[PDB]
Amino acid sequence: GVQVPDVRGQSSADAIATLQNRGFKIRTLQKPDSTIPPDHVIGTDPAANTSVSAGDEITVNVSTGPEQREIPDVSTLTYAEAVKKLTAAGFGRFKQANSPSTPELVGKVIGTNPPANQTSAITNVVIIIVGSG
Repeated sequence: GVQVPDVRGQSSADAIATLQNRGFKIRTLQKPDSTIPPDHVIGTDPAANTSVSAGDEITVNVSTGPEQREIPDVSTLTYAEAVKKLTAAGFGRFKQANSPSTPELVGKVIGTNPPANQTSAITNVVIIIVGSG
């Protein structure tokens, strides 16, 4: 068998060249990772140092950086509802802000920071802006 080289950390291009030089076929998967930078390799399947048949396909897990999610719209909800919905989307760190609104939005969410539909790391604090006035 041919040993799968350990390409964790290598750029996707460099890792793929290394694997190709050993005769492997390649498929890539793009996955979040908290410690390998974007476009660098997390690991392979089959894993580094495994012995496999010459020419076998190796799956190369390529980092897209830390996990990110799209911020859901939570406008006109209560703060409590907004926290539940943001939590369901993967976020967990929240702060409240006040900003002037029309009477019927007073006490309701008028937006977030980062704003709705923006992609954000799930480690980021999401400010939930509530109408005041």
